Amino acid sequence: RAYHRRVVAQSKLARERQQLRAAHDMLQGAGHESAALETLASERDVSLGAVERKLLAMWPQMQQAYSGDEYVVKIRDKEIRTGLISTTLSGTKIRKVVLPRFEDEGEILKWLMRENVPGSFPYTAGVFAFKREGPTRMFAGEGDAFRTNRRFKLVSE
Amino acid sequence: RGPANKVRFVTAASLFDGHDASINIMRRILQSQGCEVIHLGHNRSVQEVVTAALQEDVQGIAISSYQGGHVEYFKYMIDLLREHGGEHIQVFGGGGGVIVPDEIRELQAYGVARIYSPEDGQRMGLAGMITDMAQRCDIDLTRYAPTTLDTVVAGDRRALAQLITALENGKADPELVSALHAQAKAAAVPVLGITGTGGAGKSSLTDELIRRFRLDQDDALSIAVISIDPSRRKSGGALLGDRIRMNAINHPNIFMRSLATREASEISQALPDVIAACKAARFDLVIVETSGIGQGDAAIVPHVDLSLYVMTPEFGAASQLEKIDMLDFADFVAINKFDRKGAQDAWRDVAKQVQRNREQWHSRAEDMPVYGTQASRFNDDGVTMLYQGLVGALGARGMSLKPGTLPNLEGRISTGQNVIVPPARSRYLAELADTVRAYHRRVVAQSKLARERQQLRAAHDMLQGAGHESAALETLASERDVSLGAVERKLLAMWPQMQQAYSGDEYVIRTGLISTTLSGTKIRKVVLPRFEDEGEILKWLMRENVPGSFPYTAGVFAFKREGEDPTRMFAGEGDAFRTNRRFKLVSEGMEAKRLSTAFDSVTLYGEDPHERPDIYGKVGNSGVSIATLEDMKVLYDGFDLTNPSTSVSMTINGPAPTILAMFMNTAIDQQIDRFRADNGRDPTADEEAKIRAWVLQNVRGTVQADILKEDQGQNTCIFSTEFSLKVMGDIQEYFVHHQVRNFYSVSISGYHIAEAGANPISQLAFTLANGFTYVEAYLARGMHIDDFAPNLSFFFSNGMDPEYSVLGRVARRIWAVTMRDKYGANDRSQKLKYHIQTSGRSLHAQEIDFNDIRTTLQALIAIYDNCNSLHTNAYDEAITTPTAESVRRALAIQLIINREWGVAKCENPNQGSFLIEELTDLVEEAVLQEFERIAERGGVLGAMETGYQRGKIQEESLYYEQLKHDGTLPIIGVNTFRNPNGDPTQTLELARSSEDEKQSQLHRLTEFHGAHQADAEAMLARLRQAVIDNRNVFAVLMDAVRVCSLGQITHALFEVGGQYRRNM
Amino acid sequence: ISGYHIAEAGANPISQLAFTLANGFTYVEAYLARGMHIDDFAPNLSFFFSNGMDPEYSVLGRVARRIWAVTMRDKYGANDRSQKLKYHIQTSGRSLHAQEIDFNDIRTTLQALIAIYDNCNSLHTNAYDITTPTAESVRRALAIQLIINREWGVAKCENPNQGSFLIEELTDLVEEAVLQEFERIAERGGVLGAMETGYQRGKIQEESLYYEQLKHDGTLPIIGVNTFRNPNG
Ligand code: B12
Ligand SMILES: CCCC(=O)SCCNC(=O)CCNC(=O)[C@H](O)C(C)(C)COP(=O)(O)OP(=O)(O)OC[C@H]1O[C@@H](n2cnc3c(N)ncnc32)[C@H](O)[C@@H]1OP(=O)(O)O
Ligand SMILES: Nc1nc2c(ncn2[C@@H]2O[C@H](COP(=O)(O)OP(=O)(O)O)[C@@H](O)[C@H]2O)c(=O)[nH]1
Ligand SMILES: C[C@H]1O[C@@H](n2cnc3c(N)ncnc32)[C@H](O)[C@@H]1O
Ligand SMILES: [Mg+2]
Ligand SMILES: [Mg+2]
Repeated sequence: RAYHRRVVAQSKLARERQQLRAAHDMLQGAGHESAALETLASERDVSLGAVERKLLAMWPQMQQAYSGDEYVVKIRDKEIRTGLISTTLSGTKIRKVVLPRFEDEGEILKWLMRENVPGSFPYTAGVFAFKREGPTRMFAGEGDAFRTNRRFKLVSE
Repeated sequence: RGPANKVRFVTAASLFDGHDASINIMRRILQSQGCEVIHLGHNRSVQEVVTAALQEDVQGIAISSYQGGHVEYFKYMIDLLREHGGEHIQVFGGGGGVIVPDEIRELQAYGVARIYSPEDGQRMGLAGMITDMAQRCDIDLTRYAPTTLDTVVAGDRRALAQLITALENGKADPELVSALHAQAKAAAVPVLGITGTGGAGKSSLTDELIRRFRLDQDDALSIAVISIDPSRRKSGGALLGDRIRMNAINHPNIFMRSLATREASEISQALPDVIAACKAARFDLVIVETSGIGQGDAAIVPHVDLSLYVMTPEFGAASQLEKIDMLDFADFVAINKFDRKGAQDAWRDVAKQVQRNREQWHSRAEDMPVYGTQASRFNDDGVTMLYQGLVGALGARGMSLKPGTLPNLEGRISTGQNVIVPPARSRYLAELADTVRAYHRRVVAQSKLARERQQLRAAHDMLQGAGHESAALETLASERDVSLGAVERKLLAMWPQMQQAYSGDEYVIRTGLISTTLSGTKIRKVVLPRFEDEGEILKWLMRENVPGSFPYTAGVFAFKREGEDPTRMFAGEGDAFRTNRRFKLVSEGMEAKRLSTAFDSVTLYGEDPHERPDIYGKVGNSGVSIATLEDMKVLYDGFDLTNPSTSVSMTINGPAPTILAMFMNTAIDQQIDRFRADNGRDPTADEEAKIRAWVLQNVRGTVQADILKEDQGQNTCIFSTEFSLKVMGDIQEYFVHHQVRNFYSVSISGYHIAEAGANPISQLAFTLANGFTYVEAYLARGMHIDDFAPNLSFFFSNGMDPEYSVLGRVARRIWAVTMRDKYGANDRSQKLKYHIQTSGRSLHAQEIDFNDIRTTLQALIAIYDNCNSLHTNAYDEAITTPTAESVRRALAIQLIINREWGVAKCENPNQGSFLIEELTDLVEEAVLQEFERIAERGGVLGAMETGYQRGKIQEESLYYEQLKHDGTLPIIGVNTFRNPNGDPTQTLELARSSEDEKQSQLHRLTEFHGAHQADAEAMLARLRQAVIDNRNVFAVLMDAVRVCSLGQITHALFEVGGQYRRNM
Repeated sequence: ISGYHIAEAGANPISQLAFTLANGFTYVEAYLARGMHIDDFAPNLSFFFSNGMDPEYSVLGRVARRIWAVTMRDKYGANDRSQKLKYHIQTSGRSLHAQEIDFNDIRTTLQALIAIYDNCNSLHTNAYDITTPTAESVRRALAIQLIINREWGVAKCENPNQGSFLIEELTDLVEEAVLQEFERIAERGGVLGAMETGYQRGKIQEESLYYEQLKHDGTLPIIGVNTFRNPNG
């Protein structure tokens, strides 16, 4: 419950912060240069937590990742490319992981904290990035140890 | 290299069978392997196929029979072939799961070469089957050719057909050849050559001219037709597609042979030999059709006595006519497709050009042998005019003919002033595409405004909370209040009030919102978004409002019906008595009676049941056999059709107006009987009039009748396309006049288009396009958009493809937006209601238990996406009509989802989903682009003219099927995860028709006929006069079905409405 | 840590999920009080749930993952491997009946679907049959997963649940419902203190009876059992 209270508060902050800087850019586009807005904006940069600030910051980079046809990620000294697209008979590109198209940074942060993509805290949509491709266990147990073993050896041949 | 010999095939679908998806992908592999294929198309009797194969002198026959009655059908064919010198011709068949293994062994033992099961297709592969089929027919037929002309000259048409196969292959003796030409010279028979540009209508015009010859001369003339189509030298074989357009050649005095060019030329290298062969066979007239010739091509001229150049009004500039060699030699010129734009100006250019080429300056340009014809139009006066001219010319050229019985009219130009869609509105589909895209552009702009407006006032409130009051922000805010539209401003304003409505436990006229689980969780019927951004709110409210609000993306109604579930099970087997049992079986335990009627192949083609094995074997199979009004009454006995909780969905296309008239008469007669019982007396003339009128208004149900999809998808069109559309409008006009506000005049469908092989995008696009065509058709016909649009029903298919998940919601939005913005119709018209039926092709004969899994998933996304009506397929889908046990499993799928399934307690679970919204957008745009592709082909009608839809469907069908056998596209139990046993479905129970039931229908028919034997001829005459005098056809049908059978009515209309011309 | 038997005994999805997470947390507290480190046993902890027809089952796994991840990070300060809750889902066997056994494949399909949608780690599918597990019956059960994973179109997407207004609201509701149940067990002396009173056993038995009641009541429709019954058998 405490975590969710934080999501609400941090969202309101991230939302207000965007609303301010948005109005600031619109005023300068009309001529009026009121930095009084910026003072309230910078005030909410500190109000936002460290983790929350980095979440929103990585969001545009996050979008470009799940956008393409592949997912390039380098572990150790090599790399691990993963396909994102599965194409239908009609020729439609079905993305493995579909990202939200919110403009409100309040909704973005709210979503990133409550239900991040698969493979990211709090792992709501899954604990792994992408599902494993290709896992059926072989259950056997009857009679004495000899019969159960044979069934094991037979199935797992 | 292809085959060793010149291998020829005759391919067709069985009698009253529309299933061409199978047979079409076979004639494609046949052609590619190097076989000349004479394709006959769908709906072919044994008499038709056998006559064809015998005249063409082919090695093999390929038939697809999915309607059943195949055992009787193929036996008839085998018998008929042996009886008329065709024992050596091998017959091949296929019907998927319909033809059970026992019947295959029986038919193959009877004489059929091979019949392929779906399991055969898997093992052998698509190419493997055709290879096996071709290798069998790789034989030399020249050994059967006559050595002397004795047989041929005597009148033997079979010997003639074989002599041609000898002459064509050059295996004919030189002394025989010269002896043939010698007698051909002394024969002195006229030879009419018909050449022209590709697809101008050479075949269609030829058929019509022959029909004129038959009507005018009482079938006294013996006509020989030699049609030539171009051959692809790559494969080796060709697609001889001229015979498929010929409907008037089915007669003993008519003979037709299809020849491939067998060169890069527009005439067969042995054409003079073939012509001479027909001349010696004592024919009264020989007609020769060439292939698509260019501007500077005219090789038909030296081989014929008279030449006819066929063209379309589309020839570009008027200077182009000076480049056409054929305009310099042609004795007659026929400007076909005179319904097209600029036909009159086309005639005045061509006429003046022919006048110049002949240097007849002392004559009038209007006197030149240039004719304006419309072969597509039944009994076209233009074509008749051309005929009269050809007669006069053939008469002077030594051809005895009796004084004609046809209207010896005067003029050179057709007066066919009928139009379905005016050329001014030709690009209607493209406009609709623009309308939708324009709407979305507005959503983007209005969102940005609403977003900015909020951001400003938000910052304004935060500044005043800190002290610094800057009214400069407010100036920009008030600036965007005006920028926002009136409708958009009210949308956001009602949003907080909207939230409070769907928040509580009731919707205040009060409706419950909450369904509580066993765990005690409150599952709201409609879940609203929790956005803070007013930009997202407005964006959502404009793109996907709640169910029951524009653009009705999540449904056209606020909440799903309380008692009447969307369930509506397709049914039909045996006679009207047995089906009436199945209706009561499905609708048992349901207060709301939702019936869905399936008719047998014979009724679907407007024919009466008959003793001939062609027809008899199909009676009561694949659907209920309905032939008379009395059958229709029995069908719905015990069902109050005028009851508000009872709706009937008849699936009928070609004879739909006739069947509808039977249904209406039944619904009326029910209330007349109900009155006679509640008062113990017959209603007075005034009382009955009030009753009859009331029935028409409140009767609830749906008739399919979508003819646009018939040409494109289902092939149940019996009359000419233009005639069917004419009568369809008559129905809608009848409905408007009598205020039939509950019955749906047409179920604009795409299920059939999809089952033929079209992917979800093509299905949805074509179907909406067809629907919009009807709209444009009725609008150009003088009906208010709000008068017919609420009566428009839709029908779709749900398969496994991802797009099917959002098919319905896309259809609803595209309709709602266009109906509002483009056509300016009211709310009732913006609401697209549709029926979804699970994909039948997605179910297989192998491991039939797996089909219930697929049918479940498909049923799910239909209910999720808030469909209006749902049909569920049985597990034995591939093999038989749903059994008693089988229909309950199919019926349970809906019952379990609706009642047991937890997520289903929510009515908009799709909404919000990132995948669903993105897919909805993608599919929508994909459809719009397809609209534009059809629009640049002359609209839906203009595209059908080219066979664009049919071409695109059959291509996609092949692409899918190539992958099914391939393995690239996994199908569990078919191409992967096979059974270690290898048994596709022991002995399963089948839904065939009783012998007694067939005899019952025959006896009931002959009894009905005897009852109204007096008024029969008189009524049918009135019906034809209704077409001639161009009155309302359906209005007469409302009386006609009382004294006439289905067959009588259909065949009567054939004399005055024409028959459908197949389109490959 | 299992919760299959708890649900199979009659517990509704809320009770099942709550008790199971509570049991898991008990093991955590148990191992911690032996002076052990949280990153040493938490990655080895596996879970085992049931998927029935109830609406809550659609979001059961995602709720379990979030409650675990948040608590393991904030409360116990464990690492990433420990915050990740892996679980096996097995379709409800109770939900399948002896009457009209062909209908069971329909229910088992729907239950298998929401498991895969909600990105489960391991899935078992129940046969249509009552009788012995025949090799034919197990193939129909095994085909359900094969068809969804390979043939089903929506399944090509790995997060189709995300975004859905219903799913997100249900996720929140179930989560809080579980938390309240934690508090009910906590005020009974923890899981062990509750077992001392037979609180879980009592509550499960109470819910099993309530289900079995509405079933007989005709209030909770079961196709082929209390409605749409076989006209021949
Ligand atoms: C697609 C389809 C339709 C489409 C037709 C589209 C079209 N243009 O062809 C639509 C939706 C229009 C339709 C309508 C109807 N259909 Co239908 N349809 C089907 C369906 C789903 C598949 C048939 C198909 O095309 N399969 C694709 C082919 C390529 O594959 P296959 O059949 O497995 O064939 C293989 C081998 O056998 C071999 N083979 C097959 N034929 C041939 C031919 C040759 C020459 C060769 C060499 C090989 C070969 O090639 C394939 C290799 O894999 C079947 C059910 C099913 N899935 O079996 C019902 C089915 C055939 N139809 C049926 C019925 C009843 C109808 C209707 C009459 C219903 C009605 N009462 O209104 C209507 C009207 C038809 C008409 N127009 O006259 C019933 C038949 C019942 C019976 N005969 O006992 C079926 C079995 C469905 C059912 N269980 O109710 N249909
Ligand atoms: C041969 C190859 C295989 C095939 O082709 S099989 C072909 C199978 N085809 C079919 O079964 C087609 C079935 N479809 C139809 O009959 C129609 O398209 C249709 C519209 C779905 C019929 O559904 P119905 O149940 O009759 O619905 P309806 O719109 O006519 O409703 C009648 C009036 O009742 C009210 N109503 C219905 N649903 C409501 C709701 N949810 N909330 C509030 N009011 C509602 C409403 O007043 C409506 O009338 P209106 O809207 O005032 O005009
Ligand atoms: N709009 C229109 N189409 C026609 C007319 N006559 C024939 N067609 C169509 O043109 C197409 C090709 O006809 P076809 O006889 O095969 O031409 P051919 O291959 O050159 O001999 C078919 O779709 C016909 O229905 C006509 O008078 N008007
Ligand atoms: C075209 C589709 O229509 C359905 N269909 C065709 N005929 C019947 C019938 N008599 N009963 C039920 N469903 C039928 C099948 O599901 C088929 O695949
Ligand atoms: Mg032609
Ligand atoms: Mg031609």
